[PDB]
Amino acid sequence: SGLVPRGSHMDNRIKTVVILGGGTAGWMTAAYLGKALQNTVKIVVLEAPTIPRIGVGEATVPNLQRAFFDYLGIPEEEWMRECNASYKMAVKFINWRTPGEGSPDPRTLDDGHTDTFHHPFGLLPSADQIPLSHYWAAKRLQGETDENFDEACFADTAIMNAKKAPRFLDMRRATNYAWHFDASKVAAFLRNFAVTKQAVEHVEDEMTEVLTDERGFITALRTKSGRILQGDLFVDCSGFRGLLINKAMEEPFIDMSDHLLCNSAVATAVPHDDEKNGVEPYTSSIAMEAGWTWKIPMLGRFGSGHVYSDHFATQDEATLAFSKLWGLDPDNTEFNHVRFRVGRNRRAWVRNCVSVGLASCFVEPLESSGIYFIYAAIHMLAKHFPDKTFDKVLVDRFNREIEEMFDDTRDFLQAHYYFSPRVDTPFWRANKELKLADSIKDKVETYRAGLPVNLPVYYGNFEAEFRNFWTNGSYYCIFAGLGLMPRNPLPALAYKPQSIAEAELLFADVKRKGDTLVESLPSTYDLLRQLHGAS
Amino acid sequence: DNRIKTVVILGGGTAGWMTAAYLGKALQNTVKIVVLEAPTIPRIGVGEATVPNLQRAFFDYLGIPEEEWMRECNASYKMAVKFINWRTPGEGSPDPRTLDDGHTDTFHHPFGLLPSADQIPLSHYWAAKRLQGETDENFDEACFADTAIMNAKKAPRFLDMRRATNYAWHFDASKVAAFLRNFAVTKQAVEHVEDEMTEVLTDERGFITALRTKSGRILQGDLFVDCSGFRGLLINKAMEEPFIDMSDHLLCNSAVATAVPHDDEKNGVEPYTSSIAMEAGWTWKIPMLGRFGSGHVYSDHFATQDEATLAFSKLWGLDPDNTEFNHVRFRVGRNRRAWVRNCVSVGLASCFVEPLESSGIYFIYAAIHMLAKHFPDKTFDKVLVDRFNREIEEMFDDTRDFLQAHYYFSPRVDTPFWRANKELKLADSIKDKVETYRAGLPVNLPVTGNFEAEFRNFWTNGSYYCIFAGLGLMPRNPLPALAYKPQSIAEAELLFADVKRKGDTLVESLPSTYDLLRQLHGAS
Ligand SMILES: Cc1cc2nc3c(=O)[nH]c(=O)nc-3n(C[C@H](O)[C@H](O)[C@H](O)COP(=O)(O)OP(=O)(O)OC[C@H]3O[C@@H](n4cnc5c(N)ncnc54)[C@H](O)[C@@H]3O)c2cc1C
Ligand SMILES: Nc1ncnc2c1ncn2[C@@H]1O[C@H](COP(=O)(O)O)[C@@H](O)[C@H]1O
Repeated sequence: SGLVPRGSHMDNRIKTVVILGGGTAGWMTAAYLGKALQNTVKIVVLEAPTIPRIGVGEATVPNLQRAFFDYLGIPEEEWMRECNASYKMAVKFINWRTPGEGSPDPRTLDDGHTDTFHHPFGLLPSADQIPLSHYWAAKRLQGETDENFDEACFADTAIMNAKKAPRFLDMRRATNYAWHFDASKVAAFLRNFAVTKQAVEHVEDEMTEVLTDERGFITALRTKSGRILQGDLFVDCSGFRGLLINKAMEEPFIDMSDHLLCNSAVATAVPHDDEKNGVEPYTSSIAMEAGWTWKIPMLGRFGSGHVYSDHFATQDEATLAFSKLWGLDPDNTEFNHVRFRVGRNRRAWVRNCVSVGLASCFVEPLESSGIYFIYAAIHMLAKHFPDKTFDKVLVDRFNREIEEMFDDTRDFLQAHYYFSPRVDTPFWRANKELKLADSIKDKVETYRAGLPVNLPVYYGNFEAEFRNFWTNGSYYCIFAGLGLMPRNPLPALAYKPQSIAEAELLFADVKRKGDTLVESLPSTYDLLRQLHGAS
Repeated sequence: DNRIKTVVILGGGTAGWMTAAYLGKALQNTVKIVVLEAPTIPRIGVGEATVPNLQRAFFDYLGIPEEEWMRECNASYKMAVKFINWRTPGEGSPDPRTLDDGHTDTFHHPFGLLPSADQIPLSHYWAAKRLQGETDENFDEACFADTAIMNAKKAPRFLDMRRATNYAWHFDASKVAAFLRNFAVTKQAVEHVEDEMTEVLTDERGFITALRTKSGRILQGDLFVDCSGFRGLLINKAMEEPFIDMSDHLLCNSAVATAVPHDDEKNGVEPYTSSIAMEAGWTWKIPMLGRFGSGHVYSDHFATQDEATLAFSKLWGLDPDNTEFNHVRFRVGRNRRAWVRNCVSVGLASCFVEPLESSGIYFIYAAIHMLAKHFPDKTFDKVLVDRFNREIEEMFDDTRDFLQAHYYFSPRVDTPFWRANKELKLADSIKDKVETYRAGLPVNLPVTGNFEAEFRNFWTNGSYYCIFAGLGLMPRNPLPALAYKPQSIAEAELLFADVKRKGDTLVESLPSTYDLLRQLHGAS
């Protein structure tokens, strides 16, 4: 019945981790595992210079510093300075409610206001344990305000309208934000960090064969040059082709193109006159006839790309509309054309093969969840990091975290499409026939009764976030943005005169703060120039 | 105006007056609240224990400072449940038996937060050493300063009333009910009707419209809260909502209880609830100034009332016939639905488990919190009702499963009761958590209001380690990540030394619980 200590070592650890791929997923994995495993494991990154990375992935969500760069011990300003980073206070939705061609300029709604709505990262304040969203919704439904949700509930909206920064020049925080950054530069930065600070071995070669033992565990990757890179654990960061998880380990990908329709992008970088126009401290999502277009500003240039369904537009149609949007020469612009899959691996980790980044789960880039899926998956791999016994429970629990995180974001993205009121194109009409997951259906039913959807709540904190990342405030942004309202106000508010009065002060606070900050904050342009030392 | 105009609460006691006080506060004089409570004078001296969120989730909403309510119900401090003789055979004793290693058969379930190193809780660094042969120390002693404090009977606050540790409360239930009744009536304009309900009036849609009283008064209402206790006069009897008997999860179904005068001068006051294993259940000890509440919780399938009574008496050396005993037969389980139509059940009327981890009051204020969140209008939106019910089910089943683990993993085989616990099917949720635990992974890492979210997964990693590791269930192997983390292991060694030192530092400088209570209660 007594505890029996396990033998005097006998070392049963993983000795070598091989990472296939040198995109952001590859080098993020290499940097983080390098930090996590304290020089007890050899880490090798195998990447083919000859096979281009996806060349996109430039907007983020606000937990990137807390969940990833903080673990590496890299302060915010330091990495920002190496990847021409900028500030993202929101995704701003343009022309999602009105029909017609793609235009960067908002059309006019029937109410006279521009067809824009923001999804900011600011926390919503509460009165009497009820978020400001609900007091707004009550007023809107009771015919007591005409005001838009984003305008009433976040000072951030005013700040973004004026293109001011989320920090003062003394670098005091004015609001919550996430980042824009140059994806190529981030990767190079993390590669240099991994190689020079975390002892990672960088092999520049192309995998041509995955070698397995009799039990079907990977033992090595054979390369075109004739190398055999032996390893105990393999991380598939090969991108969409999923060379280890899908091809060698034969793990099915779960196609969820019945949930979300976009599957293609045409992308480019657009030089930009920041002196003239300033810099928008937000990502724009510009609705198109057969999808949408991102705009991701940084100093000197904006990343842009038209995400579309190739069932509803050809590459040429897409490229034409994308080119017209910015006045690009279609014969003279350098376009990156990509096909993406939508869904997840049945299991993200099988045998000794862990998928991370585009080789694992993906939804379209509309709320910038790709990089988030990488560092969340990496965090979870470190937490469930195996030895050579590969305990099936570690594997299972990792897989369950990936599933939950994926499902949580998929729900949120489904909300963007299924409640669009556009019916002008086959694409917008097909988004009203989506296969809706039970869990988003349940959330909509909760929202429609006037109740909060996932009220908000430190590593225990940020990691729990992965299972329920998109909170009440974000759901209000998108539902209320698109025009979906509760059937009626939250009934409890009808009994709470004092609480309603309290929220009136919160509403007045949003106005006052917005006004103060628009006056006092620097332009995004001026703050970037200070930060990056271009002045 | 489709709002609720009148809420009628059937029953007083803690459930009724907690509901009245909180809804009084929540509804801002926009609703008439009535409590219908049978005179039933003879309220005794019933010790009850709680969990740490009582102040933040309940009294803070009412605007009542901790010390104010404590001074009105002879409250004391609970830093843990201490489990005595849960691992060794024989008759009850207040004194712990010796395990084979020479340690007392004691283990604590404190409310302290476990520190972490490198995003890994201390529990896991302890488990690794324990499994690897490198420490003989018990989890509670290694990982909580609180254990040293409780062993010395020191208080969770300094005399200046600054905090040393997390804690919950002991209190006299009758007195808290009186305090709350006075608050509800005098400050929140609740009406106290002292009468017996004789009839529940319902319409053809099965909605309650009024309660008729013995005096002849008809109490019309729009929403009815059933705080009538185990009889569930509204939810079960009038609405015919079925009760789900969960005696296939937990065997205890009865209690015999008394209040025991205590010599605080001689013995000090323990800042914890004791859970003292018996042949056919367990006995609680809930100290307050001058007396401890005590109750033998038992299965009447394994002991008769008389047998339990005698064993209870023997435990404390009481004269059976010269002792005032309260006997109760419990209902263990929950309603199929807590809220049906315009009837919301709260307290024993809704759900119940034995007080092994002090769940009773928690289920009340969680339900109240959720009713005010989901508070309806006269349309009774079925979504509001459904979401309430979901919260209740999940909160209840979660606690029921935590409790089942206390019994399922006891190594005792000495009596039919202790063998019978291991013949029950282990709940699915605990099967899952045990599997997670046995791989060396954390179980429900803590998140720190959405102290609201606390209700859905209330018991966190520290609490599962306390019960599993306390009873002798260990992980199969250390967390594998630890073998790759020499620097983190070194960091955790500093944390273990930190715990030992807090223990010594605090034990030296804290007041006795007795001395702190005498100051708090203004004894002279
Ligand atoms: C259009 C689009 C827009 C997106 N926008 C965003 C956004 O705004 N925000 C966000 O957070 N995420 C976004 N994402 C997701 C994001 O791009 C990715 O998560 C991120 O770039 C990581 O990609 P990856 O490293 O998994 O794959 P890739 O960049 O495809 O890299 C794969 C690597 O595998 C290597 N490889 C392949 N085969 C071999 C072989 N045989 N031998 C050796 N090496 C090999 C390749 O050479 C390459 O180095 C977007 C995705 C798409 C498609
Ligand atoms: N028929 C009744 N009329 C009024 N109050 C009642 C009735 N039955 C029980 N109660 C009350 O419900 C509360 C809880 O009851 P119990 O838990 O059975 O002591 C007490 O305040 C009882 O007096």
